[PDB]
Amino acid sequence: VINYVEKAVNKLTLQMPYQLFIGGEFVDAEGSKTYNTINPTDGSVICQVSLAQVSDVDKAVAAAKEAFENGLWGKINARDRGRLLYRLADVMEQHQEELATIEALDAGAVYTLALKTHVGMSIQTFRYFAGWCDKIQGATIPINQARPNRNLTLTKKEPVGVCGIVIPWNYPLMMLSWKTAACLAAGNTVVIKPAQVTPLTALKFAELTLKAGIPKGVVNILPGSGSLVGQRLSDHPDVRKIGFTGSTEVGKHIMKSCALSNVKKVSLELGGKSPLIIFADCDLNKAVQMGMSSVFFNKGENCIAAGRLFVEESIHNQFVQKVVEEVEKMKIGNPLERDTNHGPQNHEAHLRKLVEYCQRGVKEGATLVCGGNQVPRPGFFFQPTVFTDVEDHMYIAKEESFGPIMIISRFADGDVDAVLSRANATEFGLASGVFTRDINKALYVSDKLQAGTVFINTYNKTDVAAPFGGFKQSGFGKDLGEAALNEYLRIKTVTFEY
Amino acid sequence: VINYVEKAVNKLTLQMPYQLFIGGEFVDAEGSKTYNTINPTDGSVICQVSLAQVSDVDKAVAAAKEAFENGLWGKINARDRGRLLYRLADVMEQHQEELATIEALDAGAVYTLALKTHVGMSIQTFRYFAGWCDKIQGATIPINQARPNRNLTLTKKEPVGVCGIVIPWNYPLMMLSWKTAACLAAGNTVVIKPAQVTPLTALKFAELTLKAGIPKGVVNILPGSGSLVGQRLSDHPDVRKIGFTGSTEVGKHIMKSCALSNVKKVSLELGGKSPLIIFADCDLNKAVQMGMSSVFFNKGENCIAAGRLFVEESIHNQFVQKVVEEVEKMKIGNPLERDTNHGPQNHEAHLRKLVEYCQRGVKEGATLVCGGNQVPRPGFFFQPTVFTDVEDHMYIAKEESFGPIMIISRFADGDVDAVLSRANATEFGLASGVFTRDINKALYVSDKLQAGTVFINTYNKTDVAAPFGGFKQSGFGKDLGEAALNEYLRIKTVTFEY
Amino acid sequence: VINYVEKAVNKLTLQMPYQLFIGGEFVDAEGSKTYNTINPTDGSVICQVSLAQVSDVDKAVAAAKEAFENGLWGKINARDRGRLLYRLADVMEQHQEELATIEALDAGAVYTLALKTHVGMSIQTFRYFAGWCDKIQGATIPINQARPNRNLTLTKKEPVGVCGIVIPWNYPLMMLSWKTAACLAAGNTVVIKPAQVTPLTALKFAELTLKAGIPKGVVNILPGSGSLVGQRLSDHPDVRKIGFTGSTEVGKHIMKSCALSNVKKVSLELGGKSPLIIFADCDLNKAVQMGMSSVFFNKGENCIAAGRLFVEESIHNQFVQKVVEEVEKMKIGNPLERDTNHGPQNHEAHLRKLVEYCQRGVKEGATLVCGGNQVPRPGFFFQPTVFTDVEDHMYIAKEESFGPIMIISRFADGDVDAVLSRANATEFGLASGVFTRDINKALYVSDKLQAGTVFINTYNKTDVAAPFGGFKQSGFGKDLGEAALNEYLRIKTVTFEY
Amino acid sequence: VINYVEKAVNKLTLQMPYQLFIGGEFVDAEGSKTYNTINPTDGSVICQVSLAQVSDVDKAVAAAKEAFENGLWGKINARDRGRLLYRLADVMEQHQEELATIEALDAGAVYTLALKTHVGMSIQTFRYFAGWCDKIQGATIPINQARPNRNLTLTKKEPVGVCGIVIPWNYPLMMLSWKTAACLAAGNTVVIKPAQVTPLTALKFAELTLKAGIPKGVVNILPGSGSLVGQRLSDHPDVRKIGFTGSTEVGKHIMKSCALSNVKKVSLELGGKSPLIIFADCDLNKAVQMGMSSVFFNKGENCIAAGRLFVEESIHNQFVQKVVEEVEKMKIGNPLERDTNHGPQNHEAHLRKLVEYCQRGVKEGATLVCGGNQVPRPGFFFQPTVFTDVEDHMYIAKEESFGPIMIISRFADGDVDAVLSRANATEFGLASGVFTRDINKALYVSDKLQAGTVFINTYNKTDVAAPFGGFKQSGFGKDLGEAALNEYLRIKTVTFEY
Repeated sequence: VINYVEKAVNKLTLQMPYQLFIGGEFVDAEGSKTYNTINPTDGSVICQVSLAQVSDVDKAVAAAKEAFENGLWGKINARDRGRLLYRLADVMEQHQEELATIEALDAGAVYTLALKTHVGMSIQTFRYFAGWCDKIQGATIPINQARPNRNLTLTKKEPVGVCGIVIPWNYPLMMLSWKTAACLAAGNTVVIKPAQVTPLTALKFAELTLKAGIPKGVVNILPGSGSLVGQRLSDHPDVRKIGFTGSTEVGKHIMKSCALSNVKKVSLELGGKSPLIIFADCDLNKAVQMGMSSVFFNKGENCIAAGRLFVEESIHNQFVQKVVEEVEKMKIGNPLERDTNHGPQNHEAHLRKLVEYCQRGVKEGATLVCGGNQVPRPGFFFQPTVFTDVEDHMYIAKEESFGPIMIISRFADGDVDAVLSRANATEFGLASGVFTRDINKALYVSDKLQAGTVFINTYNKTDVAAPFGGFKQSGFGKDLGEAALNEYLRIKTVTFEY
Repeated sequence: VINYVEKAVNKLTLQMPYQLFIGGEFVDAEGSKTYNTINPTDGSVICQVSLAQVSDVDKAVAAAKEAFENGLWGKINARDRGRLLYRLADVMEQHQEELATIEALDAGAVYTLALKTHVGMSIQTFRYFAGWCDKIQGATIPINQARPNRNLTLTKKEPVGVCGIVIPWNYPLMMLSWKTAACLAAGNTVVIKPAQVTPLTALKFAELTLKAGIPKGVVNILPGSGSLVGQRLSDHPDVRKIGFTGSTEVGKHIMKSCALSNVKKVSLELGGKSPLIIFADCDLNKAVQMGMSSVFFNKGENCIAAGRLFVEESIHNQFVQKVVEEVEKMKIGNPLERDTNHGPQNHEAHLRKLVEYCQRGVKEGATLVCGGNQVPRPGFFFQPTVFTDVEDHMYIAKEESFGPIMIISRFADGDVDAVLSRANATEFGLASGVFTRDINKALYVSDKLQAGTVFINTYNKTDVAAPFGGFKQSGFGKDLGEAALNEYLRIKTVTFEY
Repeated sequence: VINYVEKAVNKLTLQMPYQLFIGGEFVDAEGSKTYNTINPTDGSVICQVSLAQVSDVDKAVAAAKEAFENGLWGKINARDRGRLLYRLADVMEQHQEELATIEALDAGAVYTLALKTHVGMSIQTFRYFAGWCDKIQGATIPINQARPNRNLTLTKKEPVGVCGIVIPWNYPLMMLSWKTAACLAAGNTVVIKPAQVTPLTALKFAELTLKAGIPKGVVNILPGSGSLVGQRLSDHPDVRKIGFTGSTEVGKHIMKSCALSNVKKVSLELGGKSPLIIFADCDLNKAVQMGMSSVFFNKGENCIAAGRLFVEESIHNQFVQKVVEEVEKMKIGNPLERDTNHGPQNHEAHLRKLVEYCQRGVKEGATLVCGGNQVPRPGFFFQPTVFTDVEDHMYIAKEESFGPIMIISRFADGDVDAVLSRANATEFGLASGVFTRDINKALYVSDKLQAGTVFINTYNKTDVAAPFGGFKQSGFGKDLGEAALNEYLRIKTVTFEY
Repeated sequence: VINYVEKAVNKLTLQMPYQLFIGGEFVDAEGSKTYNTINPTDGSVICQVSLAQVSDVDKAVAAAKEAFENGLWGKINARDRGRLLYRLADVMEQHQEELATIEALDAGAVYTLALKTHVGMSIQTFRYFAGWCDKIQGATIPINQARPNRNLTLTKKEPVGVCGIVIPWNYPLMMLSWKTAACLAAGNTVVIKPAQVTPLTALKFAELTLKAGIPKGVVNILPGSGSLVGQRLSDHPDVRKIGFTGSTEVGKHIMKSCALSNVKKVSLELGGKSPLIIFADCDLNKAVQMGMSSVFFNKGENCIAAGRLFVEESIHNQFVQKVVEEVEKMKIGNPLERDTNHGPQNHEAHLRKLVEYCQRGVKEGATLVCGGNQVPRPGFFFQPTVFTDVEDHMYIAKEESFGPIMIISRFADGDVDAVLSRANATEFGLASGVFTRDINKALYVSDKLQAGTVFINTYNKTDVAAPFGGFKQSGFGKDLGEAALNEYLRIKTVTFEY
């Protein structure tokens, strides 16, 4: 029997676990320490959540180690591992409205969006990777023969072992699902650190692993302080791989701790300042719709959000006019209300940063066209924002906002290489986009953009089958697609002489 | 005109460059600083070699950056990049005797072995990867369609950019070739740091890149201090990937430096304590020949050398007797002499470490069966050595010697899981081996060994098509095979809506 | 509402469709023509089944064409095609006892075996291939660039279109599932011809496609005459691929008809005379168990059944003695009885051939150790049979029996190449096996056997992930594994200049 | 010494073998039967060439069988097979002017084109496939385990054995090279049937295989009658695969003969009626240049030649005007004249067909804009021809000309699906093209075109890495790219229990 926080909302009765999840059971942290998780729609405390301590991290790693080395997970067929992951996806689907409601409460995700994306894509992710389990294959290799004898060389793809994964707060369940599904599909066991500010869907997910019959200890979840849990996971002698998505400075530290302990494998996704280049020969009304999506989707809390729009001189003014017309139609409100287009920001500290960000944009001389302020209502709502006259040297041309702030620069009619240079000036390299009807411009621009993803006449079109990861200081390693599996596998070469 | 050290030796005239190689030219280091490279056959100074300074590292990176961003290498077809690498292999082949002679002088490699292995495998490496250039392919991926519109998603494999590679002293040209060939085949440019004690074949190789028409700046070579050059490469903001083979502590530091600078990609190969398990049902005379080679090949200076032999009780004494008989037949001497089959150790400090290693072995209670001492002749020759009665807690059971020291433990007749546990009780995981005629034992043992390579009824059977790399604290990433390319490529996802 | 033949049997109420299945509905054949399907346990008529006419074949092809060109199947996402195929597998699982009972009645499959293998593997097949749908990927290829312009070349994997598949009678549902799952996973639509003698599980399967929500016309099933339906499918101008498993002479005709109509693609699996080589150093009791299985599994109605056993001289007599002891323990009986382990042969005409086969074996001088005759009881039961003193020139050493007839030859101690030559002296090449504890012999023999599958220390170990198909006159093309998909896809190369 | 026909021409002394090439030697056919090969520039007899008889075909197959089963080719490492194929490419390059001259003489190939394409691409082909030899890899597959036992399942890629390949007359050496390189790279041996009308570069190639050190019998070449040699190869019990490029009716027969003999594997490329769709938003002058090349390249003797041009209504008349202007500038003449743009047709009978083809086009109502006749001058020259007012029901809208005949239809301004329907209304499916600056049209059209290759804003852009083959009645199987290898390999599944 699990302890829950019960809540009647959205025509459901939510039952929310709030404790650490270690070895198939929900347990208090050492000293029964807790912290408050805050609802961004009104600033209220949702509930108290267990605050994982170093001893709890050790317990979680030990449970994952045992599950991997001696438990059922390490013994069953790849095909049967796949069956369990497909069952997990089914259980998630059965609980989809509840999960989407929890995400609306915990992260401010608009419910309709949380259903379709935060939860919907999570279910797709588990189903996709479940299909990979019995399709992960090694090789047989035609090596030179040690005549008069013969040789056979093969490779075996094997799991890496116990993994630690650190999940950001922008799409809590979805980002958890991306990493967890690939990790588990490859035969590993895992200790998951959800963001301090967004523990709840991870903990509901933990309960669903029980319902799906995932062996105890395969999944362990440790809400609490990022510095505490992330550091101990990265230092731990029994952890063999860390997957991290978060801030550049924390990621650098994570990688350093991986090095200095046991040279564990690491993948890093460290956000971006992603350019979207909009040419005068695009479909303009479509460019307005997709340009707005590129920035405002999920209240801008989106690692691949377009952090700069470069718009060709001849359509610039009309583009901005149309964006403003459409921004005015956005319905700001409670994420549980069906007419809501734009939900609150995730947490208060982030709201405060967005306010300071726009103050600085104005200070340094950009033109504030609309927004830039906290919406006058309870909770942590921020007005969709449009800046123009942004120059390359400006802070807002360089720094990632992680909010609903469209940052527009002009470029001269016909100036392809020049605008590419400005778009590529960043040390980030996560995503990018180009809008043009011209096939030659589209293909050339996609070649030249220094980013892990290039969108052409679309934006935010991720897919569980399409690898996602950054270049340069956005990190390395892929989530999603076949490529994600390689981060969670090791290759053993076996060479016979006969 | 290039400055050479000229030497008439081994029926040829050596012409050895001795300077830094930057942007297609041989140049003195800052301040014309140099150091002596020493011949391990007689302790003599071969010549003075340029000692790279920080400003020289920066010049080399700048040359590699320019070659990659603006030079011919980044413009030519993949097929034509292949042609240049195949031409390079041809040039190396035309100079095979010269290269093998330089390796014999600089590293103490027995000339006949250097010709077949150090040089022969290097030529195979370049030819193999040359063939990959126009066969590196991305994907087209069946993503969900944004109906009523359509989507196309593809991936492009692109070069990572400027790479830094740090090469160990065990097989100087060969380890250089492993990394450089995969790096260049993927379309990157490179700055190479050969071991301080073994610069000469790297510098001759550099000259050969001119003969082959590799564009200026694609290959840059910086002999000197490992701390200086390796540190600056790992710190440098324009370097995007480091490939490192060397000691665990240096490797950990390299990875830390990659993290704290610009989160550049890193691969590590950090040596091993590789177990070889010899069952009573093996072919015993063959086990003696292969077991000896597993330890003594290339005077033990071999990252995959068997660092422990576990020998089944019932054959142990006969195995040791046969080894001793064969060790006595070994011809120790000048590596240029055709009868020689055991060359000198690479450098004096390493010889002194081997002497101390065997002293510790004796002090802690292992039985010194034969060897253990410096051979009383000029140079740095060490006796092929056999220890028995080695227990798991012993220093020599845990520490990598990197010398010709066979370290034998018994295991009980019929035990399999017990000996596997002992074999796996290292934090290393580079290689391993098993000798048995029993198919069931062979397959089970290969499954259970926690190592990147498992040899069955052979040892030291590497092949340019077969990936090589470690698990656990031996590091991560592969050299050789198709898999090596992935360390030197990035994947760009391009997603269209139409 | 669907017309059923209802039967109370095996503690179930079977509801069996008996009509053609065209465009999502069960319909009578032209002129309401029918034929009788026969229960091999007692020779009784189970029911009348529709007898497809040429006009019915055309209707089925027209339905499949419309479903492919204009229906939902050609429009939905690959991932959603996968979902439908998973759902189909789930529906099959929900009906597993009913399907297995139908197969016992129609094919004489022992119920316990039909549940685990005939039906169980069919469910695995659909789940496996469902997982492939969104993981079928094309390439991006680094072609030479038409400078000063650029080129992009990609490939797109596309469905082939309307396929005809002809299914044998030995494992009716299972063989249907092998081909249908790969065909549908690749996005094609299909017209299925089940063997005239085994229509019933195919027709129940058709009903289950309705339950699973497979769009109308995607699956069409035409029971009746093989010559009529097979010929028209192979002749039809709108069919683009035929997949055929059956007799050599029928297969050759099918391929000829594919050629002379519209050069439609074809795959063929034409049976085997598969050798099993048993060495004196094998585990003898295990060799007896697996050698028994190799011949007697599914009453020998198994395309990969071992059609010759070569047994090393020194163990031959003991092997035969042990086989006879095990054969004597086999319980022959009604497939629905739980203690039955040998069911009746599939149909009367086959039983007659088996009788003639053993008459000829005796005529030509083989030693009949046991069996060789129809069991005195109603239905079409054949006594498990063992022949020894079989010489290479004999009919029974060359011709496939497809029945429970073990055909044993000796080979001299220490011969390996000699026995291989004899094992390879067939024009068939479907499967083979070797029993030995010697790793060197196992690997050498597996290299040298001229067969599409080689079993080592096992037999009959098929798996939905492991490709199955023959060499030489056994045909070409694979069922199962990733490889099977290639038979049902085409590759389009798209090359841009920009 | 080899017997040569010697000719002083093009600054060279050509030495042309003219005999059958069997088991490494040039030999007369049975009865010393010969036929004349004719120079299309002047109608003169070049020389007499051996006329292969059935006994000669059997001798060739026997030599290939011995070379495969017992000779060095089947024993050497894959890497060393690669080295030999690279060496062959080097030898071809050393003889490139001689080969191009022979092709000018025998096929009427314009010398400058023969150097760059006919010979140049042949050299690229051998170098490309040489690189594949040691990169052809099988798989290790995670099958369900027979607990408490374990299973290992792997695949081996193996050669198919003796192959027969039938080569067309349009690019004699190049088409030979496409097939032969992939065949040999996969480890097979081959009997090659060059077109009766174009034997000479095949026979010179045979001599070059001697110079390259290809083992005797690996390559055999049988000039003579296509019906005789092709029929016997397709019937032969020791041939395991036929690769055929040629006419539909002959291809159908070849496939029938493969079926009725030993169900040998077959690939077919049977020509095309390839549509090129030119939209008004294309770059018009470039469309004229590329549209002309799509038809007139290699005097139209090109299986992927655009056989219909659909030109959008608003640009049709200007397009036609520009084409006529450029056609008038084409230099028609001797292939050895360095300013020749348009050489003679391959042989007289083809010239006569082209004359009749154009008479039929005019008779049925198409408008002859220019050309349509033999050029009055010695040899077999045909005028570059342009037809307009071509309607979908016309013979010239359906039949492949294989000559320099541009066949133009208008399509309606702003229409896309209607023109696609018309372009797809052939039973051929080899190639296709689209010219448009609109990325959306380009991507949609490339999806919808029912052809094996789609060119976008280019034409005739084949590449040795890019697979080439048809759909529908154009055949099946690919030449070029990794995909070509699969036609020449078989897959063996090996499954162990341990």
